[PDB]
Amino acid sequence: SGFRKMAFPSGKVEGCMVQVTCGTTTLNGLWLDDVVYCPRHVICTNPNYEDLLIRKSNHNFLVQAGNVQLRVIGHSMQNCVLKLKVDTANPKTPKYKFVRIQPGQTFSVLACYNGSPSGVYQCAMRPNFTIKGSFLNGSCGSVGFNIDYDCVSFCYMHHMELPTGVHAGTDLEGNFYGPFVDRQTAQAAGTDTTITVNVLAWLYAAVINGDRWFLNRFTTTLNDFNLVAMKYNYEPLTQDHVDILGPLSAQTGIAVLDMCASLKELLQNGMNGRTILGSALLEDEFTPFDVVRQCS
Amino acid sequence: SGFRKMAFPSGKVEGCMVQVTCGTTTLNGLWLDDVVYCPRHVICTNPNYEDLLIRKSNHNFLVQAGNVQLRVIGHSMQNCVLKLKVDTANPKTPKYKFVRIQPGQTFSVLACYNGSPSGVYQCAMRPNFTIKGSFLNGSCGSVGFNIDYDCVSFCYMHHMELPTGVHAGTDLEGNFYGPFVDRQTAQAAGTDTTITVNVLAWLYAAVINGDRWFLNRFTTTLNDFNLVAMKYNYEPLTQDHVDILGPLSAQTGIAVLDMCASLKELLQNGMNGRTILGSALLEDEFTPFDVVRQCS
Repeated sequence: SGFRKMAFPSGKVEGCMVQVTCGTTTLNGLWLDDVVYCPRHVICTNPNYEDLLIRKSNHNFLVQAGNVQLRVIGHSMQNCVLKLKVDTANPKTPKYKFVRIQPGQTFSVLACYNGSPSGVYQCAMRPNFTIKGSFLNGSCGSVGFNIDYDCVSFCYMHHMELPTGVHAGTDLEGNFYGPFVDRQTAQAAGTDTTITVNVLAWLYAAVINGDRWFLNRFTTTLNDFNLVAMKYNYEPLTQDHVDILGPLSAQTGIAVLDMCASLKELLQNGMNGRTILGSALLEDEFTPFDVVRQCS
Repeated sequence: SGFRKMAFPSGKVEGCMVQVTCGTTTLNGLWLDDVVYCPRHVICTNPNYEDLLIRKSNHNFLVQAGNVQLRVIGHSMQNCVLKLKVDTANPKTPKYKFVRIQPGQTFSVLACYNGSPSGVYQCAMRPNFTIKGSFLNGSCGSVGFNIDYDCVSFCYMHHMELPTGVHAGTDLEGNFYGPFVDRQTAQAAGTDTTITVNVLAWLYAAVINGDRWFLNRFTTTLNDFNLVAMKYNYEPLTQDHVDILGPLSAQTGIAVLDMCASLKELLQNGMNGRTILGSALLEDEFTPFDVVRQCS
């Protein structure tokens, strides 16, 4: 019983975190095999990064793994990440993949400062390709990930804070999520929407944990529900979403379109002072997978 | 910027988690130096635990650390925990302490099944000595902890789920938090209250992150505020609480008793459709320390 924002255990990622310094800029890097990955903006002091990097040498990069200095033997740029080749392969490299996630999907963030892990939390990639993280100065290069069996799938590297306080970054190939750039501009998050399939997943989590007051005998049609979704700035629900919710629908015996009728009622009338899983708002940062992982 | 429920990095605890089996009961143990700690109820099949343990031998305990079987060479009971002496000291033992926490304090939980860590999240010890965790069958023996510098302070070991779905357990000396027992009874959580100092800390976090709509020019007296606290089932605010909130008050320039006037207004009128740090409820599971750790 219970339902919490739950991160993956962070140990396998902790052993990959290092400190990268170039000039007076210090941030975090990810050390896998004999390569350290970090945001290329570490070499800034607008910019032409190819020019900036041509003017650097291996010795301009100080990489510290705990108390051990790692000698940089090569440097290159891949999109918005820097790859520093070091003379030592990380003995704690986990089995890993570089994956790009989709908006609506969740991942764990290991927030890090000066190469030292500080905390772990769960984030969702928002429809507008920002994340609502918790980052302070020095956190660039912190990574996001999911773990399956023994394999770490890295999906996010932190690069910047946008004016509204939300966060933007890249996949581990250095390609930004969303229409953001690692230079100084007036860039801002675009309009966002609520992740409908996740809200439904969380309502199923609530039912599994004994919250039933929002249930009703009605069922709606997919088309009728999607009219309501559009009105309340919710993402369209697809037949694939309905299919993905199948197992949760079966376990609870509440058909997906039956739960959609509950969600319509909640959107049109609110909660009348009640709560669901300890929240007075509809929660959209749990995927169906997240619910199945913790509720079963 | 941002404010998340954030756990400590769990790696140092992951390397201490083992599987303990006795009979047909499997649960988790904590392996520090050459001792494995686990709930004594693993030896159950009402009970007289001293009798149950006299009837056991070392060979009745199977301890598995990943793929390695650890040979049990001694067994004893300490309050509600079992101490299994094994022939191998854990090479990954961190610097650690066994500390008992107070209601209102927070800690990270490494939820574990079959000795395998599954996820990490933050919990608070409720005033009624339960925690609102996320645990499924098999999670007994999962631990709660805080980390300071390199030192793991273990404060909680999971033993049971109470009828309302909240959770009860012991410190690592085997002494229960709260009026709960590791036998079959109709025991239930007592009445709870809201942790006032934590609500105020979270309001300061909100101000630091730019939420100001609940602020006002008024200040209240400690006595007048505590009259309102009692009416809304909030814990009394003490001068020590005011002192602990000092640094956050200074950083924001909002005196504690000024923020107390905001909290009084919020309790008496609600939020009028607005939110604070993404919540439509007053959040009480962040301590002043938690706020200072993530906001600074």
